[PDB]
Amino acid sequence: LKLPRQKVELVAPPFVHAHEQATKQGPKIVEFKLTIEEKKVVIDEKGTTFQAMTFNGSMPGPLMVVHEGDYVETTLVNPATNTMPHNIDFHSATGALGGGALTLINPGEQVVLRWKATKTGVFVYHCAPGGPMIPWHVVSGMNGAVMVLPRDGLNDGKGHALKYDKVYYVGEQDMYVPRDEKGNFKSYDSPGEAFTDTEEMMKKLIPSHVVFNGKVGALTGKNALTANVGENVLIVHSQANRDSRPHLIGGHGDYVWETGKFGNAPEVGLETWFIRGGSAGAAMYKFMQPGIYAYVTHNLIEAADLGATAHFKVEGKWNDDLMTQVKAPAEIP
Amino acid sequence: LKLPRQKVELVAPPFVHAHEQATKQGPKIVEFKLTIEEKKVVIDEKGTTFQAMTFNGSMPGPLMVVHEGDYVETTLVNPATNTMPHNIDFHSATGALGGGALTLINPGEQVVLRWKATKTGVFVYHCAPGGPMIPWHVVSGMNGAVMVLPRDGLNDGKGHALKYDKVYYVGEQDMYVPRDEKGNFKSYDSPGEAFTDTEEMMKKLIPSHVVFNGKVGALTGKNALTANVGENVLIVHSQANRDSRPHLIGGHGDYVWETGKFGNAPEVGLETWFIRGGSAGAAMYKFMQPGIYAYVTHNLIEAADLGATAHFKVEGKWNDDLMTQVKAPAEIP
Amino acid sequence: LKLPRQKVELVAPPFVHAHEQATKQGPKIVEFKLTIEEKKVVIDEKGTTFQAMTFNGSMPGPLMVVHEGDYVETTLVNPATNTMPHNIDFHSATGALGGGALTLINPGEQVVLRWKATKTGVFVYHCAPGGPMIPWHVVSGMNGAVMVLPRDGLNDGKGHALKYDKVYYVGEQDMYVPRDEKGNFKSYDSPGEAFTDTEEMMKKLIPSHVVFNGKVGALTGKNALTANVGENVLIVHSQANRDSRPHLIGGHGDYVWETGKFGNAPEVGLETWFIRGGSAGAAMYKFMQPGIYAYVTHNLIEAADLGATAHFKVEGKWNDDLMTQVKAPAEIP
Ligand SMILES: OC[C@H]1O[C@](O)(CO)[C@@H](O)[C@@H]1O
Ligand SMILES: OC[C@H]1O[C@](O)(CO)[C@@H](O)[C@@H]1O
Ligand SMILES: OC[C@H]1O[C@](O)(CO)[C@@H](O)[C@@H]1O
Ligand SMILES: [Cu+2]
Ligand SMILES: [Cu+2]
Ligand SMILES: [Cu+2]
Ligand SMILES: [Cu+2]
Ligand SMILES: [Cu+2]
Ligand SMILES: [Cu+2]
Repeated sequence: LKLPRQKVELVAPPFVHAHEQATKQGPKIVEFKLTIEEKKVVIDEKGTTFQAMTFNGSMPGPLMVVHEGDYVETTLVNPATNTMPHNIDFHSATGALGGGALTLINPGEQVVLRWKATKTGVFVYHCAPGGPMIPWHVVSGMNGAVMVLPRDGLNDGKGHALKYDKVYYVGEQDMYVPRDEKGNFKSYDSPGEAFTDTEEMMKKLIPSHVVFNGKVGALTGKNALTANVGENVLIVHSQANRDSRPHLIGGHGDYVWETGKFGNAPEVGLETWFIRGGSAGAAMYKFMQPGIYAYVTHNLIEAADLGATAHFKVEGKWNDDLMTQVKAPAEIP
Repeated sequence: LKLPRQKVELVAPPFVHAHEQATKQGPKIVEFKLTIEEKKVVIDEKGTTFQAMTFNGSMPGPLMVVHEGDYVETTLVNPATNTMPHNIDFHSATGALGGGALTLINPGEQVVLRWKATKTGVFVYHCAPGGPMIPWHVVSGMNGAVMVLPRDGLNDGKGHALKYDKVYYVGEQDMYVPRDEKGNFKSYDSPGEAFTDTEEMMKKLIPSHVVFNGKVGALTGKNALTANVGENVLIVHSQANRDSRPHLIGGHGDYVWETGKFGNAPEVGLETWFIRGGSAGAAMYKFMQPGIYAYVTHNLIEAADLGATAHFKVEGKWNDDLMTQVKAPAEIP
Repeated sequence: LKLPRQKVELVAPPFVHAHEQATKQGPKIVEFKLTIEEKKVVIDEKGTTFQAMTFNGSMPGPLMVVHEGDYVETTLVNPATNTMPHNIDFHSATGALGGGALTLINPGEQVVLRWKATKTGVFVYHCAPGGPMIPWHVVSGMNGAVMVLPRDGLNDGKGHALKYDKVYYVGEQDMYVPRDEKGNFKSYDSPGEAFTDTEEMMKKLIPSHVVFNGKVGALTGKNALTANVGENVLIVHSQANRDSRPHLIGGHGDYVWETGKFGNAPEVGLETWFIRGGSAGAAMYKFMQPGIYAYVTHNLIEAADLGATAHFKVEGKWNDDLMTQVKAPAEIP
């Protein structure tokens, strides 16, 4: 394959490596490296720990961005410091179980897979070693997403360009942390040691935690997402194992691809959209009002109580036409 | 804001206050009042009780209907006879967490919020005080919906008007009533007293009851929904916290906006549609056959066993072309 | 009704009786017979048993295929060897609870129902005797699907014919098998004897098993689905009670009707789609690569651990342009 090669420096979520939307480039081989890391992490503000398994150290794995007709060449590395075999499956790719059947690597090995980006949209990628290990590796954190843009950029299905000013990637993770008899979350010395209890819980289908970017509160405070009034923000949302229903509290989805695929026109003016487990979707919104927004899954129990809330802090001028407090709280006459 | 003012007399669900579909009116300030009521109610035919919190005394809160570009001015009242702070968040509105950040009122207070109806469709509204109180107030009943109609009324996305002969609002409520050791549902003296047990159950994500209009069997018997053969009925369905899959048993969704937003064309000829938790959707059907219909969520366990069944009683002439019993039950030859 | 009559020989899933896509035939009365069978079956590779209730002996019931405007005349037979009353409800039909209100038959009886196929798409049919029996009969296996094709065959919504080379019907079944105190699955002597424990479990909303074609591994091994590179395969997927999220691992949904209704254009290029509980949907894919594929629900816990995995074995030539292993696993430099 005699095409130009381009390296990408991946960046940790929720940020997204620099890329063009519309491009004059033709097909290239776009080179990415993912290095697997198994590690024990803290997942909530109480100090609960979790045996995570990750691409590039993060949950989710980083967003990869290419254009239709590019070839995506990934070097997947499984250092000898890990304990388990791993692989990678791209929902964007055609053949060999998405790549999984060509990428199984033991600790100490690496592999190089190339796939042609023939389908546009946002797509999940995840580890899938085989059998019961498939769900376990995924719900341990081994999932991310790839975006395959049209070469002319995004459009509204009516002939008009949609151009985003910035993009964020929100990866949602269902986590299954068992409890002891008295009701405290358990801690484990290794992923292998966590497996039996964790699988028992998994099969009951109810997560203990549902988080964005790997942790309760990850996308809040210093790490809130940001925008200004007038900016059009693309929010890519993935969930590799379990459904979600994103909602921007105080905003909308102006243009939404909930099934995540750019060969389809977006829907307009949504309140809440739906990410099928095993997929990525995307929503664009032009901010109109300053202040704090919450970005949630709109099962509010999961949002407020299990971890699945992000914030935006938005700068700009308040628009009293759109909303105003006519009378502040006062005693009832 | 120098626009005409129009008061609306809200009516309890499943009915909907009188309104125009297509209108020659221009933008107005449309005035609504919602008075919060915390109250213990009965939710099933066994006499199980429930610590409800409501807008205007009902579950769901009443449907508000306006047109695109109207300004919706709501007086939210929290009488001193209530125990908790409350607010209101409109998914139809832009800014301040949908209004929640401008409407927090203690018992004995009221507040007046105005928002411009810039997005068409059906939308959830709900209380959202902050933090863990958000899901608790919602699943205690503090949710309803608003419909923002195009000024030209509804259309099919192909240039033709859809006009409904009547509209009903079905609000679905997931309820979390704990049980005692021997397995009976518990009763509580106050919402505050119900909170700890109720939150514990909430986080396990499985409701004890899933009801329409606040109670098992609410929309049956004397209170069945009604229609005649030839009538086009709009059914607005909301679920502020948890997914649902509406289905009209013996009918269809002729025109369905499952994501609920009129800037999108409806889908046609559905059997079952999907209401994302945190949203409202809408379906229109022209009745063709008389008799009883059931309107359900098509998780039939929730429909038949947890409470989520309504009936329609339809008058008119049976159509043997559409369906006929060729041979009544008989012994097998 | 003076139309020609045509008998169909039904075939067991996942196969589909022979039919035309586009046809020059006009409306006919298409005759089907379904014979109910209650039977104890094995549902997993451990030998767990299950009190099934079936149409024609299979889970799912067989796929019925007709064209728009046909009249579907079904003889439903409930032999005296069964223990319970049964009926049939077609989501494709108009009136009488889909037919259920006209087809209730005791053991030893049969009934003949005709309905006009006025809505195109794939649709669930299921038993629905009344009250709590409704979910129980459905989740015991009493559900299948019917496909109502346009007379001109399928199209892409842009004026082009879609023609499938073969069709498979994947019926997904949520099953609720209780466990004893020590944690083993229970066995029962009759459906009636299984009812109390099974209903208790049902109302908690978590299945023990989620299977395709009635059993873990049913659509694997000798019974894997098959295709060749270049073949366009239609996959009809139904779920009468509970949501699913189909995904073809290593492939896509080239054209997908997730809500299942052919009056709507398909979506294109999906990774994962969504079958609402109480519905059928359909996806077409043209295979591009040989080898094994897994067809799953993409809650991977349900796929890998609860039973919901099928395989395709695909013959043909590997396409190194679409995907290639650039470097096989090797030691990290
Ligand atoms: O935005 C994508 C959509 O836009 C169009 O190109 C033009 O309407 C469609 O063919 C496609 O589905
Ligand atoms: O019904 C709403 C839909 O109808 C149209 O106005 C005409 O096709 C579209 O632009 C819109 O999405
Ligand atoms: O494929 C079905 C779709 O195709 C059309 O006939 C042509 O665009 C539409 O009217 C219909 O919704
Ligand atoms: Cu792995
Ligand atoms: Cu996958
Ligand atoms: Cu409240
Ligand atoms: Cu909300
Ligand atoms: Cu039955
Ligand atoms: Cu049904």
